[PDB]
Amino acid sequence: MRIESPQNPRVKALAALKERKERERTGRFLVEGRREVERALEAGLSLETLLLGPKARPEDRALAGGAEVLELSERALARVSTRENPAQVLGVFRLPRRSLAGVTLGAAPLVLVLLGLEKPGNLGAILRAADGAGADLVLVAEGVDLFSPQVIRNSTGAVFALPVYPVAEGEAARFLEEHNLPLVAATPEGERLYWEGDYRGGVAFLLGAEDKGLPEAWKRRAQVRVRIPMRGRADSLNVAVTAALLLYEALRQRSGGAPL
Amino acid sequence: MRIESPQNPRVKALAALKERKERERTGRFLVEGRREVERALEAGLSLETLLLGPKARPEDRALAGGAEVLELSERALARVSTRENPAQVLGVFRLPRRSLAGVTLGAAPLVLVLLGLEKPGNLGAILRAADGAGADLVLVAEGVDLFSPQVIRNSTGAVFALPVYPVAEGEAARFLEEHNLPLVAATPEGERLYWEGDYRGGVAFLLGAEDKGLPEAWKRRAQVRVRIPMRGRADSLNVAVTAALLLYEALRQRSGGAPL
Ligand SMILES: CSC[C@H]1O[C@@H](n2cnc3c(N)ncnc32)[C@H](O)[C@@H]1O
Ligand SMILES: CSC[C@H]1O[C@@H](n2cnc3c(N)ncnc32)[C@H](O)[C@@H]1O
Ligand SMILES: [Cl-]
Ligand SMILES: [Cl-]
Ligand SMILES: [Cl-]
Ligand SMILES: [Cl-]
Ligand SMILES: [Cl-]
Repeated sequence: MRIESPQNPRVKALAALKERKERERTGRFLVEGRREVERALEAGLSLETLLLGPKARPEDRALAGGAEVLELSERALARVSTRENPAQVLGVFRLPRRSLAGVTLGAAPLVLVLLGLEKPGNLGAILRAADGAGADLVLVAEGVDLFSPQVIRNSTGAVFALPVYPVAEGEAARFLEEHNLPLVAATPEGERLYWEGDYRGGVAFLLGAEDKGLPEAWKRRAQVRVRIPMRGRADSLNVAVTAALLLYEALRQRSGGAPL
Repeated sequence: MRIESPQNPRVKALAALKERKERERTGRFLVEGRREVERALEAGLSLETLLLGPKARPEDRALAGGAEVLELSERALARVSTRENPAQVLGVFRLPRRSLAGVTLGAAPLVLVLLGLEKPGNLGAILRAADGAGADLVLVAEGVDLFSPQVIRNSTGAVFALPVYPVAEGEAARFLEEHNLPLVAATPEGERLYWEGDYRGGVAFLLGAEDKGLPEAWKRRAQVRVRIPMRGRADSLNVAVTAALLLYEALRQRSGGAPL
């Protein structure tokens, strides 16, 4: 009924999911935290195993929906957790099958295109901003991991309900072309202030990665290049901050505000 | 001169500066990174010792301005550095004697008031945005360390480029009153959208910390409470993201934009 040893074969296997290689091998991933488990369930992900720590609430067990439930000791729980302070509720979920083929957009979508691999921390924060501003689609680089403990924790589970898709650059470009999305490249030296863009119709914002920045080919194909002004001698802002600024400017305009 | 061994007593002394207690004891702090050293120098901070790694460039030596110059070996640099990949330019600066009493504001200041201690490394991010948006003053919590390797790195040196003062709540409240500054409280349930505030005149934005939010008395005292809309399931954004959105909304209005 209650797994006590951190050396239990079941506990070692659960702790193994901390590695992306193991998640890919098993086709499963661990969602740590009551709120994140709630979000995965509500997003429709399939719960395989519910994990309950010594201080779990009675309601937590009722989340199982017929999945296997495991009670863990503090020691066993600490082994499985990626937190300094382990959550009392965790769930092992099945990796989902999703693609862009199932995406349908309206006449004026709000789209974010994240090019390159971002520093850890940035994707989760971007996803939080996209959730807040109500982006209709987020494209990320192929091979970006949407199921790491890091992105689950840093997005506070926002990753699960958001329309976010890792896609190869060529297919991303074709998808945007096929849906006739105006591309707006965000770059520190862009010729237009970002407030002067018109985001009341469909827009796809293009953002580069913290180091290399936006690839020259993407900058050129965009119809507009916009900058966020920097009044100090700082070069650039963090990419997640930039994403939030762009998304909420679009929301301002869509809420009745005029472009500058 | 050249310092080769990690065991050289100067290297141990330089490495000791990683601790706040030692910075306080010596009246000195280390600034790592060419950009960060540039900002510290441009802020008028006193450079006592310039540190150059094996791959420093000729212009770096000319930053010294009469300060002692030490050429560190790779291994000596590794011990002094707080980074995985050490910077090639670092500087030991004198801790400045600053008081909020010496601050003078103009007719239309943009002020940020950060109440309570924040998570690492929210402050650094906030200061990057404040630098970018042209904030005139940032008030932070009483115990806050503005000279840690962490805040220097996370702010990319913006902590030097802005007036930032750690103050108790009472001192912040007195300062704001005596400058007769309109207080705008940012809170997820604020009665107005943040775009609806008028920030074309002097304004101080109030932001609370993650775990608490704003003290009720501060919220009540504010001229207006404003929300950033959240269109998804998440209730709140990260405090640093919120600060950037507020600051750049103020800049938008000061750049010709109208309140929504
Ligand atoms: C080099 S930082 C990574 C990306 O963030 C975006 N970014 C950072 N700062 C700004 C800025 N001031 N204006 C527009 N985009 C920015 C750009 O898309 C960049 O490629
Ligand atoms: C980090 S979440 C808590 C703090 O960030 C600010 N904050 C976070 N989200 C919002 C929001 N949607 N609207 C206004 N302020 C917010 C508020 O000032 C709060 O004190
Ligand atoms: Cl609850
Ligand atoms: Cl992340
Ligand atoms: Cl243009
Ligand atoms: Cl340079
Ligand atoms: Cl910080």
